Amino acid sequence: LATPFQEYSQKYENIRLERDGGVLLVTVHTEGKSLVWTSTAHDELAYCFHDIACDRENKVVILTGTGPSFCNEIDFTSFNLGTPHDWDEIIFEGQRLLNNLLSIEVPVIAAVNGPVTNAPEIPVMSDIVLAAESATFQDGPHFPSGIVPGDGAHVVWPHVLGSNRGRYFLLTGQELDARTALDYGAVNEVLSEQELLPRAWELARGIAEKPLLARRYARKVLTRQLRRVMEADLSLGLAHEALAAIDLG
Amino acid sequence: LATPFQEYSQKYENIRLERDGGVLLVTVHTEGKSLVWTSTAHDELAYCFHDIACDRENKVVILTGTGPSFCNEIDFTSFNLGTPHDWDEIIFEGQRLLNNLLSIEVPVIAAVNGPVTNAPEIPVMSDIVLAAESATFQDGPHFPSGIVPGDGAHVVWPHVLGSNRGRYFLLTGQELDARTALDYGAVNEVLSEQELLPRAWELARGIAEKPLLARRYARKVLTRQLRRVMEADLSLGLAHEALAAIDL
Amino acid sequence: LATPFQEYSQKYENIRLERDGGVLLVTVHTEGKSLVWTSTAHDELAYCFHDIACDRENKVVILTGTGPSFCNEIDFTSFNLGTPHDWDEIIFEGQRLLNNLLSIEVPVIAAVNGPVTNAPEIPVMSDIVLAAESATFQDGPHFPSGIVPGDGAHVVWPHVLGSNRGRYFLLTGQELDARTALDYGAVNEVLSEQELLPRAWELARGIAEKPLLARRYARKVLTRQLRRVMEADLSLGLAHEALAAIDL
Ligand SMILES: C[C@@H]1C(=O)C[C@@H](CC(O)O)C1(C)C
Ligand SMILES: C[C@@H]1C(=O)C[C@@H](CC(O)O)C1(C)C
Ligand SMILES: C[C@@H]1C(=O)C[C@@H](CC(O)O)C1(C)C
Ligand SMILES: [Ca+2]
Repeated sequence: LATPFQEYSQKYENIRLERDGGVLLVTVHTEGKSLVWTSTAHDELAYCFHDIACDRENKVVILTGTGPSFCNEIDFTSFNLGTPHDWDEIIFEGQRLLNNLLSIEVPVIAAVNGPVTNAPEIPVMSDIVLAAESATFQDGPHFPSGIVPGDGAHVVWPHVLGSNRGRYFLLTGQELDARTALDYGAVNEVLSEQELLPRAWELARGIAEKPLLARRYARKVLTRQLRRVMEADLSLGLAHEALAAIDLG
Repeated sequence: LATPFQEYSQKYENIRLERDGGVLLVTVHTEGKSLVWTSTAHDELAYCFHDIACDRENKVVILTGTGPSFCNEIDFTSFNLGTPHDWDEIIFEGQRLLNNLLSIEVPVIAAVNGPVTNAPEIPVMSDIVLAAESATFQDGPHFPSGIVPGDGAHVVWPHVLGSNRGRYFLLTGQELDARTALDYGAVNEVLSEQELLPRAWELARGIAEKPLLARRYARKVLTRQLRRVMEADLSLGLAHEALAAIDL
Repeated sequence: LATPFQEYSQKYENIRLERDGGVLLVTVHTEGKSLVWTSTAHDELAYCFHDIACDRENKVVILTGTGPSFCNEIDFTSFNLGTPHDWDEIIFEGQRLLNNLLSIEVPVIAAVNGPVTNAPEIPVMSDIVLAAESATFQDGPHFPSGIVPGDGAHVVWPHVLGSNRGRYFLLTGQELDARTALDYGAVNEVLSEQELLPRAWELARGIAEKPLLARRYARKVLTRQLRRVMEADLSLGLAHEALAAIDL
């Protein structure tokens, strides 16, 4: 009854999906160029993470982008931000986006190929975070645009960076370069652009060779605290964010 | 019903309060010199943080000191530490001090103008922590004086520095200089003394210009974990600290 | 009713116990050489930590190893890993090992004298962590052997290193050298091999001179968050580890 890979691999216009030897490579893109963040990309990721989670033939996941950026452009006009009922669609799919990600029960490796200023919390939620020398991280579309960082940004960044670095990062428009993200512990390795994906594949293949349950349960036992805090705080954030945003108009 | 700024701005002998365009500058001091930590200062800050939290015209808060230190002197004689009933007055206000601070629903920026050895947890609870080059941080009046660090120090330092740095900091008398505090992630920027307040103002102004509810809710959504652990552990620490102190 | 020191000090074949002025030195070893990790050493540590926790004459604890390594050799054949009932014995004692450790209500100092690749979470759960220049840390016997790091490794390493460093450390076979552990905040001081134990004793003696209840309650107020997450997550990890291991 689960959707096998042959049925969802071609379902998402902003998500290329390729699998070899059980290693699933997820590449986010807009027509083969670097991803432009939209309502569609947001909702596709939520549905796609569900499909990935429920497909037991995925042994390990690599999340990456294409071209010079991971995602450093947004189309705010693709979203409807004016009313509560419009925001409820965002809240419902925004919960699904992060919760479906956390429901994936294999290790997730991020390969951040350049700047990410929209949804940077997604790659940094990964178990292993690899960054190109050119990678940067910024919470672009929230407080710099007068929007509350209430969509999980508020959970992930204090969780990964620490309390003070996390709050400062979210309130001051801070952009972390690759080596700063490494120093702060958000990134595990900084690699040249050409080395990045080969390294992601190397690590993924080694993990995929580990015993079935050891691999799946390693992921499961390691996501406990993030799941606890996300359940405690995510919906609270989203509802406050929606209220503040509706006040704008 | 809330006390307006015109009434509370002049209420507290150790806290100067000045507000311009909704940016509230809170300057702790003893007679215009660097703050000397006392029972009065402790209790005033608790009452003052309540007034600040309840006054919606505060858009953003800057907490700072004056002179060469933020707070690096204490008068232990100003406190009554000998009996349970005396300790309950400290426990009650000590709870209010940190809970009232967390009840403020606008962003709080700390500008640490020099050494802080008493109540350093207060500035480091801020959303943005700026330090002068001369700033230092030490949990002065707890374990070095044979007193349990049970007043919220035990919550804040492991939370912000991490488990092993936090516990070591509290048990060994460690003093963090500004660049070590920066490296440990307790401080966000280290500035020259003359740039410190200008930078705090620049950040505050920028925040104050954000939309009303975005600015308020940013603070709310970001203090969840600290509020959870403070509720779980603060009163426990204070009661144990009182017991050990009375045993002296 | 509690076992005094004169009755448990000689009980354990892999744990030497010496006490001077209330400072208890716990030295893990295999016939006077560096500890080889076994089922015996694991269960002994669980019982030993209980004895130490219940003995009020322990004022401070130093945990250390001997020789070139703290513990960098394991005997997998000493363990029975094939069936659920065998795994229940490991789960039950594995819970006791870490829970008994956390139940100790005096400050715990680790003095990591060299490489630790088995049970490295034990020393890093200490309040003060001192490492020789030659110390290294690695989660040896879990994921590199195709075994889930579900025995507390999953709690401790994300807790002390942070979410991303902790997960990466457990999933990639990473070995931290002493200065990397220091930078990551898992270690507080790095010392020469000759300086290590003298520094542990220096710190322990200083702590031991603090007032009785202040010393005891300092430990108690500082272990809250670790105790909370261990209770939330330890048994979940052990049961999943057991299931995966039996599937082999
Ligand atoms: C860019 C953002 C999301 O993708 C959906 C909205 C809510 C969110 O995730 O913060 C947004 C602000 C438009
Ligand atoms: C300096 C300290 C406080 O201000 C009140 C007392 C309890 C506390 O906060 O730790 C004290 C020990 C006198
Ligand atoms: C080395 C390990 C422990 O000491 C007991 C077993 C379970 C564990 O993970 O603690 C083990 C895998 C043999
Ligand atoms: Ca660091």
